[PDB]
Amino acid sequence: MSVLVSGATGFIAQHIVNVLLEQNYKVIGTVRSQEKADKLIKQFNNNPNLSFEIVPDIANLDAFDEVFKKHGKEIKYVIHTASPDYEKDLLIPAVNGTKGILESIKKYAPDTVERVVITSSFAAIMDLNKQDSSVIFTEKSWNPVTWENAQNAITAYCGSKTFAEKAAWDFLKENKDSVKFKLTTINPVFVFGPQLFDEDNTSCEIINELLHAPPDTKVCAGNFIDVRDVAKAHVLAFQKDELIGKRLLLSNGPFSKQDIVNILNKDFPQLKGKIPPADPCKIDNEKTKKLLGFEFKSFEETVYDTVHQILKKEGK
Repeated sequence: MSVLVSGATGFIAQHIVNVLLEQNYKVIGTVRSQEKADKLIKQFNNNPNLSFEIVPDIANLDAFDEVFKKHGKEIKYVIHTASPDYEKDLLIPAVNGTKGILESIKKYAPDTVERVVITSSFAAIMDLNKQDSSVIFTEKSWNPVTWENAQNAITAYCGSKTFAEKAAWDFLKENKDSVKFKLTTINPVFVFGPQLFDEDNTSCEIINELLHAPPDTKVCAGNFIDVRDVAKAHVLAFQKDELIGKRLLLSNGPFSKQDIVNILNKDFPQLKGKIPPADPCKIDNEKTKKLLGFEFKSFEETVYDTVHQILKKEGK
């Protein structure tokens, strides 16, 4: 049947839609405007298996009500990727962005939706105050920040992401006999990779910054995951039964900016001499890798595809 993809304009969500159309799924995406919908319709070459509903503000808890009033009989899988005084402008909006679509499911399609896949984040896993060499974050690690502590300019974003995921798990806890669906969350780190459409910013800006940096520019910035890997995991999350109830930590290891510079220098020979020169908190997500069962893209691959697309836009 039909798959609902929230926020289909997203860097990840467009790839999710491409993967679902790859497998001949019927896809209903939600975007913030009619212009966005028509743009995406054109870019996917008028595929009759793809349609869109307009949901402008997912800070409204009733945002997805019309979607499930119209298509509640056909939506079998839901992939929720969209996301919207720190308590009144970030925290409560995030909790609501999680709870609203689930309330709509509970209202209008409680026995049709079988799987819900929610894009969370590594920010809901890491502990900012433990960034100690013996601490390893796994899929079961949770960000311990409290509601009161999440209202400062350091703990606001990670706190809102954390409580947004907690809200989904709590909804499933308190609504076992009102809904049928099972829940899986996707928790990515820094997401690199190419845009689905050349014609079209993200954290890839980092790469874009070093691709254009003068050679005199001074050079572990975190962990990386390719956007196509995140998209593929989103679909396996509703297809495979061993992914039921799992938090899938999407990461493929640490990276530095010098790694980006080295890839740029050796794989794009036109840039050597025009860019900085070459030079010859831990995560354990082996469980996510085993459960997913496929090999992630390496840092070299994701950087190469990002840079190749950027240089193709520039006529280089």
